[PDB]
This record gives sequence, C-alpha cells and structure tokens, in this order.
Amino acid sequence: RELAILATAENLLEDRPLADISVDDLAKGAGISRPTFYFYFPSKEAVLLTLLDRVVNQADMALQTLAENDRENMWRTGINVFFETFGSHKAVTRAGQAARATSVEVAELWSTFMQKWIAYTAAVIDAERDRGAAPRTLPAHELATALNLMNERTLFASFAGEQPSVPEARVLDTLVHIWVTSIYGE
Amino acid sequence: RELAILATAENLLEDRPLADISVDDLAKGAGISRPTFYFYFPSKEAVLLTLLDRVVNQADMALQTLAENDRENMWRTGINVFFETFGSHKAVTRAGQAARATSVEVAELWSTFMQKWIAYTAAVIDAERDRGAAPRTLPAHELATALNLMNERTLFASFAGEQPSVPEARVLDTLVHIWVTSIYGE
Ligand SMILES: [N-]=[N+]=Nc1ccc(C(=O)NCCC(F)(F)F)cc1
Ligand SMILES: [N-]=[N+]=Nc1ccc(C(=O)NCCC(F)(F)F)cc1
Repeated sequence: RELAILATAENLLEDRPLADISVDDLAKGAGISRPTFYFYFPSKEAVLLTLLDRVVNQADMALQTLAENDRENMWRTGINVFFETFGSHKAVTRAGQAARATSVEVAELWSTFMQKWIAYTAAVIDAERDRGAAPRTLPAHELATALNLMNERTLFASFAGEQPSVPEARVLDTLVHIWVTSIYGE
Repeated sequence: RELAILATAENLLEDRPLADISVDDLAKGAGISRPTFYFYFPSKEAVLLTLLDRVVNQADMALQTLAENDRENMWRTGINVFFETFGSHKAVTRAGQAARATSVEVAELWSTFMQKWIAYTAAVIDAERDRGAAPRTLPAHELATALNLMNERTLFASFAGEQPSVPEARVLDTLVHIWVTSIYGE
C-alpha cells in the first residue's frame, strides 16, 4: 500500500504537476481513505521526496555497479547511468528539480548525491592522470563539478523538451564528446 | 520614478526573495503610494520581468559589441560578458531563474536570449571550422546548446554559492578550458 501511493503519484505526475495533485487524488489512486494515506506519509511533498530518493539511489547503485567491474566508452557507460535512470523516470525528475526551490529536504538530497558523483568523477580523472592517460590541466574537482552540472542541466532540458535543448536522441553523444575532450585535451 | 521602483526592487532582492516583498515595500522604497506604483507596473512580478529584461539586454548588447570588433582569449572574452554582467546583478539573476518555474513571460524571455546566444556560439564554431581552425566533430548547434547550458547552470550555482559549485574566482577559467578543448579537440 506504500508502493501503491508511490506508483499512483508517479502516474499522476506524468499528466500534471504536484500543485495540481491532492492527497485525496493519491488516496483514491492507491484505493485507501485520505486518513489512511497519512499513516504512510505526512504530505504529498514527502511522497515526491521518497520517489526522488529511490530514483537517485537507483542511479547511485548503478554507478557503483560500474565502479566495481576504451576511455570514450568508460565515460559513455557512466553518463548512460544518468541518461537511462532519469530518462525512465522523467515526471519524478521534472517534479524533483522543481521542488528544489520549495523543499529543503529535496535540495539537500540532490546536493548530497551531486557532491558524491562529482567526488567520483574527480577520483576517476585523478586516476587517469596518475597513470599518464590524462594531462594535469584544471583542478580535477573543479572540472568534475562543471561537467556534472552540465549533465544535470542538459539531460533535464532534453527530458522536458525545453527550448533550447539537445534532442534526446543526440544528448548522450553530445555530453560524451565534451567530457572526453575536456578530460584528455590540452 | 520608474527607475526608483526598479532600484528599490533590486535592493530588496539582495536581502530576501520576491515572495517576501510586498507592493507596499516597493512603493515606500520609491517614495510613492501603493496606487501610484500600479500606474507604472501591474505587479511585483512585472518589476522582476523588467529588471531581468534589462540585465539580459545589457549582456546581449555587450556580446554584440565584441562581435563587431588568440582563440582561447576570444572565448574567454565572450564567456566574460555573462560572468561580469550577471555577476554584477546576482539578486536579479537568482530571482529571474526562480521565476522561470512560475512566470511564462520570464521563461519565454530567458528561452529567447538563450536561443540567440546558442545561434551565435554555433556561427562562431562553424566560422572556426570553415577556416580550418576547428575540426568537424559534433553538429555545431548541439555542441553550442550544451556549452551554453553548462554556463547557465555553472555561473548561477557559483553566484548563489550552491553546494556543489565552482568557486567564483575559479569558474571563468573552468568554463574556458571546457569550451576551448571541446570546440578544438578530437
Ligand atoms: N565513470 N564516470 N563517472 C561519472 C560519469 C558521469 C556522471 C554524470 O553524468 N553526472 C551527472 C549527474 C546528474 F546531474 F545527475 F545527471 C558522474 C560520474
Ligand atoms: N565569442 N563567443 N560567443 C559566446 C560565448 C559565451 C556564451 C555563453 O557563455 N553563454 C552562456 C549564456 C548564459 F547562460 F546566460 F550564461 C555565449 C556565446
């Protein structure tokens, strides 16, 4: 019944925003009363927080699976965790990013996982540098930061079909070229 | 007295958000009545729209001034229009970007100037390609799109001191390295 509230919320986020979704909306959808809903979640806001948390941890688990196992393809594979994971959860992604402005727990969750993915990118760049494959150019953590923020903005513009945006079928190739040239280039 | 409302709004946006600023707040600040304010602007929302419009057109005019007059330094100079212009107007920038979610005129204004700056970046890349200085890699307009969205996200993260972000004193160098390597690199 927790799963039913979450699934009902993911569905309703595909045809309208959170503001236009009532607790009763979520209650009916999971086939429970308004008050029974409140036993599982304090708000519709915490329902989005739980969805976002699950999408983010799926991405994070998938990037850990890669880390335990050519260079252009290694970066493609890692960028593709975020493309596939968030691209399969477009409504949660769109509503997650919107809720950063108004929910401190959404902003902190997003902030924590971004710190973690930048720290991972920076360790990979330093490892490529230590073994002589990439040149010592920018500080690794500053380059990591900017490449991760590029992906956030560019992936989410594409998913939401913003103008402007890279077409979704061209965004992976676009990002991989920019990562690989800026990491290996002089 | 129009200038006085705008200046009062820019000032009050430095210590709190638009939501926490009343029409009376703006009225008092410009030394006029609430009703006299409404002769100049229909809302506090349209006051932000006019500020944003002026900041954006300053950036756009400054990038036109460059276009009418080494390669790493040409890109630095262009990226520096956005760093300096928006970095001198941090509160307007922060509140402009927030209002994209809730104002269709803010989103359309931002959308139009981004289309225009991407179209400019793409023409410069194609011009560099035609004269043999840059290789034919990604489609120019797709690379332009992603580099412009990188700058939006990275500049605004830095200005607002988000975690994570590039430190403000390192963000220009960071972006120029990523533009130059991805535009000229193989
Ligand atoms: N291998 N390698 N490691 C990688 C590869 C790609 C990313 C990334 O694409 N981050 C973007 C994060 C998000 F904003 F959520 F999209 C991070 C680490
Ligand atoms: N020469 N050259 N041309 C250029 C150079 C830099 C930009 C840019 O930095 N765009 C970012 C636009 C904003 F998001 F507003 F920051 C655009 C065109």
